[PDB]
Amino acid sequence: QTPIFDPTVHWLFTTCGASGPHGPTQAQCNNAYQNSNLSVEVGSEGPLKGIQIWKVPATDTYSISGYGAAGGKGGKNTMMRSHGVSVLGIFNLEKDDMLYILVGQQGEDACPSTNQLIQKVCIGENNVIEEEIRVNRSVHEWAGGGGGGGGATYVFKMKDGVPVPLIIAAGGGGRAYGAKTDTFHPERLENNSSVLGLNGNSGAAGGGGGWNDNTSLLWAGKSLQEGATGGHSCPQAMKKWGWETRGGFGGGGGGCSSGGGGGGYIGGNAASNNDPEMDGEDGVSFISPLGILYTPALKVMEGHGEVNIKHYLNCSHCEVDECHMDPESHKVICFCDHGTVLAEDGVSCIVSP
Repeated sequence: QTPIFDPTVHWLFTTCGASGPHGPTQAQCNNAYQNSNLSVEVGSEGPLKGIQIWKVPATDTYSISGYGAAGGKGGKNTMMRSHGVSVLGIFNLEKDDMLYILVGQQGEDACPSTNQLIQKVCIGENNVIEEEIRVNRSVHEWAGGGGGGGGATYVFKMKDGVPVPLIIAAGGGGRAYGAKTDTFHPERLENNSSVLGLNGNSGAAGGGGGWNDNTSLLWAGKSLQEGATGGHSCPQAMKKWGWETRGGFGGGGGGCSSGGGGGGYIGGNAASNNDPEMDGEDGVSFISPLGILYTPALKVMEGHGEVNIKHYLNCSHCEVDECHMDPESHKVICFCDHGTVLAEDGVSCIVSP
């Protein structure tokens, strides 16, 4: 269809079959991308633990669609999880640059559970937690039942020892034990790199992980540069009956009786107290001014999350492809052939001297 670059070229970075707070292994990703056009190295160690590493084969324009993961379900099965946010932008990728793609994974669900007492709470036979809510208007002892927030997807590269974020798609927040929202949190999108990507507010439930921060709370979702491993349940949930509902990989915040905050460039706020009806807030996404925003941040991801990097060249006079991209003004020239630049007059591409 297109003479120059073929828009059928697409790599699909998935969770490699993995789910919960721990990132994919090398063996999982080798089976996942078995006989595909995609080949990656998964980090076993450091902040790169669970992060897939893909090399750009040649300097060319590729559109990166990141899909952050959905939050976990709470102690109420009727309540729908907050679906993960996607960011579609068209970027110029440089030869030999290693792109680090962390696919954010769905947050762990609270109900059903293998524990006897907790399973009665999950089927609604035993509302011992509602009994505590009645006397205190908050949960202090019977903590648990909030699903951990969904982990965000971080797609970046390394340049001169500095990680440069390209596409970060936010994860949706987990549902509380007393999950009572009918409206999910509007898709949050950043496009300015000067805005520090810190974690979300963490109270009793853990807030989402950001780009870079220092997580002190065991239940709070860790940032990208801390490995972005999803935070644990609140200490009371872990103590009482061991109800561990961690956030998903990619900065998923941990669940208490309140829902965990979803990951992002900036993490999503979880509840300030252990209010069992405070559902976790979604994270903030990101897109670098290095690329052209194809479409605003959109909730599309139902569960585990993913990334699709494809060749899409969006030109008003050639919309799927069939044009070249001038990186400096971030403008596409639909006339430019091999070894030509547009004329300085605004008239057609002449042979570049």
